[PDB]
Amino acid sequence: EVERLSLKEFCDMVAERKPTPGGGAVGSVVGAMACALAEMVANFTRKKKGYEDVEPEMERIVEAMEEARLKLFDLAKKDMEAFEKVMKAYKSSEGELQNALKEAASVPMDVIRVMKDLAHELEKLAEFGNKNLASDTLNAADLCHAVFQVEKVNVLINLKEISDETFRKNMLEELEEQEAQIEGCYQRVKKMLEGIVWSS
Amino acid sequence: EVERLSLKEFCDMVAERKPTPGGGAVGSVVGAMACALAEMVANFTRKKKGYEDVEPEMERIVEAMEEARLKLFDLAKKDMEAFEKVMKAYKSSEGELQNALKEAASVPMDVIRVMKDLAHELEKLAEFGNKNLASDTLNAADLCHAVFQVEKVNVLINLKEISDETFRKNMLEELEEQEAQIEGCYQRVKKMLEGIVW
Repeated sequence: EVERLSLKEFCDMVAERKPTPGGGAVGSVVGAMACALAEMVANFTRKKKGYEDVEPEMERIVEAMEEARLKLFDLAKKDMEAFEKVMKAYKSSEGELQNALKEAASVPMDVIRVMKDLAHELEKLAEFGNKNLASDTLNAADLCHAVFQVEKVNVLINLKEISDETFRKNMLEELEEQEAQIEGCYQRVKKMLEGIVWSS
Repeated sequence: EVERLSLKEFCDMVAERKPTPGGGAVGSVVGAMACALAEMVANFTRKKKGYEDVEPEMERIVEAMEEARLKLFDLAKKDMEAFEKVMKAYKSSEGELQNALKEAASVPMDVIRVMKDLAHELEKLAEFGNKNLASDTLNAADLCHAVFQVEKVNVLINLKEISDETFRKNMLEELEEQEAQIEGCYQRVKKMLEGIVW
């Protein structure tokens, strides 16, 4: 579905006077690209002398980043579907709407979980990955973090419409935790890698 | 060229054991998508009652965001070309290499300047744009900011290799200005829009 879109196409659609692909969707797509950088760094670390005792770990990441893209591309589709379903219920019962709102809120939540995974891998890559691609790792950390920010906003815009208090308190809780994991990894990756910007 | 690639394609290539599309290139693509959000918000503000006296301004942003994307997609291509040229010069003269390094460092610098433009528009949209699309504006700002961070790294990784001091002090100087303009807009956009979250 979504991956088969060209970059110009996907953009034009975001740009369009339609609400179909919104921020959340874009976030997933960005996340997917961030996973690709992590995959690149992992690839450039396997089959490399000096990094052979972390090769098991590198092939493991490659495989995870492959699977994360598939998830993220799926979550972009869901985000657009979820939005249709909510909008196509603003005028139906409060039973159906409340439930649609829940599903919709779950989508960015899920994107964030993938981001939590990406962050943890970027931490492993910062530390054990190929030193000459630190830039690409850092780049991926910066995008990772933004995606998290994007999706957090999308999680909260949805929550505020949901009347079920416990569902809100829960999701908010999960959000809080994913945030901490992601911030932590992010800051560590930045701290570990900031020097590449001046040291050759 | 680049825009005609599918999302799966572009990704697979980043992921691939090749250095052709690197962070810098991703950054541009991301920036392009961020520009598209800004466009979306602008579109959803024109032809809207209550916002008619900012319509001239909204159509102006739509146009600018359209042109930004063309720039960004070009800069993505350049980044890959600039990297090839640099690598295919590691082993040639220090004349050729130094010059290749400068060109290469200009690419993300240029992407940054686009981001600076994006930031300024996001400031306009946060203020005058359609209130129910604030989320999209904010999302774009966060991406904008990240792209700047992506590209700054790529500007500096190149500079550090460039022996020409004045070129370095200049670039660094520009970089700091663009950073400040981007930060300022960013913070302002956040400050103005953070409240939509509750």
